[PDB]
Amino acid sequence: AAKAGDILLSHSFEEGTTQGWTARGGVKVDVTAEQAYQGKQSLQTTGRTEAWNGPSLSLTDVVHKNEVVEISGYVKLVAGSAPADLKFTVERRDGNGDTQYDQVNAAEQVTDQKWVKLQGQYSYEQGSSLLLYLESTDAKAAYLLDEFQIRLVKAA
Ligand SMILES: [Ca+2]
Repeated sequence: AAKAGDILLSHSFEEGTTQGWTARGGVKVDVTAEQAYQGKQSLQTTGRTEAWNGPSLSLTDVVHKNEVVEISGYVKLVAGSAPADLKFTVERRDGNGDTQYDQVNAAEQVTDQKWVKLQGQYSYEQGSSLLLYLESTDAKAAYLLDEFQIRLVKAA
């Protein structure tokens, strides 16, 4: 339906809602006015106990077969957290219904002192469901996300 260069999703978190982002694990995912990269608000994740926990977003309705997309956003650790590495991952059901974990970007070191840009391209060849999440190998890190975007690079 879309063409190269089109915005598929854009999240500033400047209204009341998490704009579809939801908890993965027994975590708390909500909007905060304490910190932001742009505007007044960002998306905050706390209460992580395992490394696979984080804020998550279904992409099932956003990304379709063989489309190349570009996923980006700005991240920062919650005040007090030690330096930790953050990346985006897509959990995908393949053609057979089997679970696959696809890498979007290399993990970047992030601190509680500055916002860091994360970005990578993504596509898939077979599958029925797609779930994006933001994770750290540090199982207890808490962190913020702002100015999240997905852009179509190449139509299918
Ligand atoms: Ca914002």
